[PDB]
Amino acid sequence: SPILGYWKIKGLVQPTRLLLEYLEEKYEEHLYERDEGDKWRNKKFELGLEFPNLPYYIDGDVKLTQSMAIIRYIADKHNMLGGCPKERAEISMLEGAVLDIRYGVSRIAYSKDFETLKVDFLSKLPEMLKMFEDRLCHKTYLNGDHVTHPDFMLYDALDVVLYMDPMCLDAFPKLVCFKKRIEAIPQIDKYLKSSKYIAWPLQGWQATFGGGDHPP
Amino acid sequence: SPILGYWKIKGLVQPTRLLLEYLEEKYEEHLYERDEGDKWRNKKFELGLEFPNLPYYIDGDVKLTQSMAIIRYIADKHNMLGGCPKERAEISMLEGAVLDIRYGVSRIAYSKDFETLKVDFLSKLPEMLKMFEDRLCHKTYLNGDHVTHPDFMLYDALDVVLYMDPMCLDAFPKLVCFKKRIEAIPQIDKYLKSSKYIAWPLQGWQATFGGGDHPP
Repeated sequence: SPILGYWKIKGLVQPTRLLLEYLEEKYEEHLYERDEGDKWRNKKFELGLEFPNLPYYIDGDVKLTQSMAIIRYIADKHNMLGGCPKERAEISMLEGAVLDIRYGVSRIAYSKDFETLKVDFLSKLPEMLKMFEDRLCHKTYLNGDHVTHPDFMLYDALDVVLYMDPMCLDAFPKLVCFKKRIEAIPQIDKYLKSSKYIAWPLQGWQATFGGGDHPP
Repeated sequence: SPILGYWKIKGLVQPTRLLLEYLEEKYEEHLYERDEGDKWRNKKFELGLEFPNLPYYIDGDVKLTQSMAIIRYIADKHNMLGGCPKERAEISMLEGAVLDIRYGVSRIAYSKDFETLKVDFLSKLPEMLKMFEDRLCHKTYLNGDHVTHPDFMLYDALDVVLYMDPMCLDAFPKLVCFKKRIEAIPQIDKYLKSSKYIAWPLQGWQATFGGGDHPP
């Protein structure tokens, strides 16, 4: 059975978790507590990973690393990456555009001067969010009436930037609906209420923002 | 004839440029000089891109942005991303690990505190390069006997980390090789010697590392 290894935190894997519940696929999680970093440094080179790292996916003669390939994989198995070249780049482009947000957040999340940085960030956030609203205009999801993995990716971003600035989505009623809509999906809804859900932390614990054991 | 738009620097599009030249695929470039940041903002939105940004690829209403979605597209348009979930995900994992090196460079390159940050990057670098030296054991190119896009990514990364530290590869002669090998491919080699080759800068002209109009 599938194995998904990562820190007991949202981070770089949340989308993959949410995409997994959607496909109601069975998988076993391997999470590393805040103080268990040695446990990782021990097994790190004893898993058969050609590029050791976190997260890692292992479900047979396949042992992956890199949150994208891992997720791109889970989806590619259920033919969710696109039927033709063009479309597959459309979804890879959504993939990218979302990361510039989610990663844009972790560039300044561990910095001690996170407060001074967040300004320019949230200053440029509107423009980015705007593109998605446009994309979502006349679509149930980023790619149409069918849930694509970048959706859980965008969903993850949104939720993260709401903790940073809960007002950022007021200017975008559409993105707020999107989020609600995603949460509506039966599987998703059972996850967010299930005991496997990981509401916090967002980033690793040592992080200024989104770090720490309990939300601020 | 397709169009590739970007700054006249190696930056995020070098791999892609190689690939294109590798498949002798014809195309034209829209090169933005150092002092043309306006000309871009002038056309940023009059191109019909759903996520205005750089670099951009455009041909018959195939409008793309995000260096990864782009490169993968050219690759996919030639059946080079993989023949199945497993080999496709393997190629994505290579993508990831290569960026974890190429990007590592750029995130500490624009900092004014570069000269002391590179020190901690170069210390970690070995462990990263190593993984690639292994992958290249009993293989001609990553992922096999046939050239893939991640091979052009690692090549750019290599070429860039050698400027930062001329001796980073001495402990990995297998990479020094892989690099000469790529440069040996007739199309590639003919390119590097061509006028279309952008030798410098590596990053945005403003960058501390690999910036400036000419290399030091």
